[PDB]
Amino acid sequence: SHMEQLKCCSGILKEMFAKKHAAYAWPFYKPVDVEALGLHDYCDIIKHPMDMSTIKSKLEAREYRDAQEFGADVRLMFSNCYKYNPPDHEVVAMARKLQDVFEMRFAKM
Ligand SMILES: CCS(=O)(=O)c1ccc(NCC2CC2)c(-c2cn(C)c(=O)c3[nH]ccc23)c1
Repeated sequence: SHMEQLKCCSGILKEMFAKKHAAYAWPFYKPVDVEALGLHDYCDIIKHPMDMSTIKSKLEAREYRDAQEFGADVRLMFSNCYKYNPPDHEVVAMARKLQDVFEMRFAKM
C-alpha cells in the first residue's frame, strides 16, 4: 500500500539523517549553497537541485504518490552529485557511502 510504503520512506530518510551515517551524509542535509566559493557554475550544470531537507519537506507536504517517486528524488540528489563533481572528489566517495545505505534499505522495503 502507498500509505504504508510512504511511512517506510520516512523511516529510510530518518536513518540517512541519523548520527550513525553523519560523517558522510552531512553535505546532503541542506540544499547546495550556490554562493559558496566554487559552485559558480553549479546552477549551469544542475537543472534540478535536491537535498535531504527538501525530500523531508516533500514527504510532509505529501508531494510523493508512492515509494518510486520518493526514490526518484533521492537518486536525483546522488546523480546531481555524480554529474557535477570530478569522480575523485571527496563528496563523490561520500555520496557512494550514503547511496549504499539508501539502496539496501529501499530494496528490502
Ligand atoms: C549542506 C549543504 S552546504 O552547501 O553547506 C555543503 C557543504 C559541504 C559540501 N561538501 C564538502 C566536501 C565533501 C567535503 C557540499 C557539497 C555538496 N554536494 C552535494 C556537492 O555536490 C558538492 N560539491 C562541492 C561541495 C559539495 C555542500
